[PDB]
Amino acid sequence: SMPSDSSTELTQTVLEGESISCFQVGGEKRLCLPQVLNSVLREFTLQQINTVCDELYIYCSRCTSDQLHILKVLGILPFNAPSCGLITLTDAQRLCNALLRP
Repeated sequence: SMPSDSSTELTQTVLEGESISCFQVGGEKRLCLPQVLNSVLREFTLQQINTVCDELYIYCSRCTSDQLHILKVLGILPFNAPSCGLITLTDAQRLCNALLRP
């Protein structure tokens, strides 16, 4: 099958030596934002993370209710989680570039 055939297949991809969970949405791998923020970019404040995102025009979006629930059953998010952001692989890599290697 093609990657675009489903947006509900949880896959994993490497980011800064970290294995981040992902869905394919609108033709791009999109990473579970909480994993990127609270693990890969934990050594930077949310104020600074958001400042960089505004600067580099990082387009963050929210998971569907289907995607939210899959992330819970497959053990990535706590079941109480009301929502989850997604970041494209390409935006995650260039966000990481800006913060970890200025």
